Order: sequence, then structure tokens, then C-alpha cells
Amino acid sequence: AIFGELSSLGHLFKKTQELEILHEYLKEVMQKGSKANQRVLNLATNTEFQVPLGHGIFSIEQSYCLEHAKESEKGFFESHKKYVDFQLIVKGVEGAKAVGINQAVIKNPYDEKRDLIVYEPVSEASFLRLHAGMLAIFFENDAHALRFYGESFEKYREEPIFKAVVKAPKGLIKLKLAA
Amino acid sequence: AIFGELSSLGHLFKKTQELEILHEYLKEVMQKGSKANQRVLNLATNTEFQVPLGHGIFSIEQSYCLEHAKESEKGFFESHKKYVDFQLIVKGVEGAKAVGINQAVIKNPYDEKRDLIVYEPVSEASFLRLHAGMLAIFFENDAHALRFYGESFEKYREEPIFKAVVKAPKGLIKLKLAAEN
Ligand SMILES: [Zn+2]
Ligand SMILES: [Zn+2]
Repeated sequence: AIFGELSSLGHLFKKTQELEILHEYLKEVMQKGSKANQRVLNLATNTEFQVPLGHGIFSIEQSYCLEHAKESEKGFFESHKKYVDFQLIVKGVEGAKAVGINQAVIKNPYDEKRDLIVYEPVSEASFLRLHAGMLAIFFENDAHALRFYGESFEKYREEPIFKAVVKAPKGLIKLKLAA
Repeated sequence: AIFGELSSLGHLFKKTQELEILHEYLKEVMQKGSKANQRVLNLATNTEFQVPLGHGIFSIEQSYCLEHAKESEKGFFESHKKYVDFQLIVKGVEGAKAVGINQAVIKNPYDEKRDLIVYEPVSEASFLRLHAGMLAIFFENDAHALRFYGESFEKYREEPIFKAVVKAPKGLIKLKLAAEN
């Protein structure tokens, strides 16, 4: 898994044509007052909206309240095969747990239509505190569970967060420490 | 920051001889009975040992007990400029906190001699639970603090962990998501 500020991770998206619209989209969604930003912040709670980005890439814009205490056995632990997740928090704070799929127990085997494997919870997993402007990238080996709150951002149990989950085909996204 | 199982992250170390050399060391240290593995596991507690790997790359092999409760304001929060950290846990479990340098308050400005910026603690930062075989990679934008314990691995307060922090010159490391088009 990768995580960090979108504004520090721009170099990840340069010099590739397929990624160009995507990077533009991530920046637009974060820009206060932009069309994409206004659209995302106008989402009714517990709804989503899909935006096509070309080359098999699309964004799932969503808003919801946090559900699970970080110190609990709750949460929906999942991983994917076709797609890499680019999770961008637009407003609010979200807790994410992440663990390697080889450390997790499969509950529901891969469902191709939903591009989804479901795991038993791993409560003690790494915990990412994703505030607005932070990007978390989850690959095939990253089991992840979202919608956690911690004591410092408990208000988002009743005040919705806003985010985009960009799905990009893994065939396009090949993480390397070299170009 | 990047984190994951070393055995799931092999694809990262492709297409340069220098990354290949780095990867070879990381794998050797995890292999029970290897020269590097024995060297790391024989360290006395609270000591470290430096191993040059070529190309300006070197490993700081270390052993120590965990010091700070995760729910505390303790911890030495730092970032670097010249080097990228490859932190590999060889035995035990370690908690690491990581936060973007833009959310941290500078305490000690950059010291070029030691390649170090020191920050005020960010106790609520993301928390990485690094068990044996896990790798955390910290780049210049990643402020990080080590030696945390959580309740699920509190035994390493009294029993030492073993790890390597491999320092790679920034010029060797270019994080990319796709081929350049
Ligand atoms: Zn996902
Ligand atoms: Zn460091």
C-alpha cells in the first residue's frame, strides 16, 4: 500500500498519457469551487456517482458517515484483482485499516462481477488516518477496510465525509522504484 | 510512504542493478541461516551495525526493545533528504508512526551532516504495525517515528526486536506508477 498527500505524490502521475486525465481529475476534485469539487460536496449522504476517466479508469465519488470504532472487530475487509484503488479524501477524515492478503483469512472467495474478495476482520492491522487531501493506494496484495473513526475525528460519525475512490486497471498501474 | 510484505513487494526492485543489489540484501537478511540473517540476530540489545552494500547504499542493522506506547506523545519524529529508508523487520513486531512533513511542525531544521529534520510529535499519525517480513519505505515527504508498541505485541517491550534500516541515495529511487509514455 501507498499513502501520502496528493500534493506530494504528483510525480507518480507524470509522463504517462493514460494517467493524465486521472491526475487532472484528482487535482480538480481537491480545488475548492471547481465543478468536480462542487459535485462531490453536493452528494447526498450514502450516495455515489461514477465519473469515466478513459483507459478503463473511473471514479466513484461518495459520501457517508463513519461506522466502525478503530478499537473494534468490525469493518468490511476486502481486496480486488482487476483494479487498483486510489482513495482520495476530499472533505473530512477517514480511518482505513490495511493488511497483506496473505495474513488475512478469506470469507468470500473472489467475485469477478464485483471484483471483490472478502476477508475476516484483522482488528490490529495498520491504521491509516486519511484527512482531506490524502491519497491511499491499495493494490491486489492490500486487504483494506474503510469507514473507521478514531477519538480525534469522531464527529464524522454524524457529519458525512466526502471522497473519491478511483478504480484503475492493474494492467496500467505497475508500481516500480525505477522508470 | 509504502508498506507491505517484502515477499509481496519484489516487483518494486526491478530494472536497475542498484535496486537489484538492495533487494538481494533484503531477501538475504530474511533468510534463516544466511550470513546476513545470523549477523542481525546475533546483535546485542541497543546496538547497531553498518554494512556497506555499494552504490552509496548501506544498511544499519539494529536490535532494541520497544519504548513508546502507541497512545503516547513519545517518539522521535524525523525525515530525511539525501536518503530513502527501507525499514525491514527481521524478527519481532514494531509500531511506526508516519505523517506528511507538511502536517508536522519542525523542531530542528535540516542538519545536512546527519541528513535529519526533527519534528514535534504527531501522536495521532497513521500507525503501521510492522511484523517480521514487512517493509516500510519512507521518502522525503514521510516524517516517521519508530519504537512503538501496541497492546497486541507488548511483549517486545522486554524482548528485543531485530531489523535493518537500509539507506539508499535518493538518486537511485524513482517511484513510478506506470511506464513513461
Ligand atoms: Zn477497495
Ligand atoms: Zn528514517
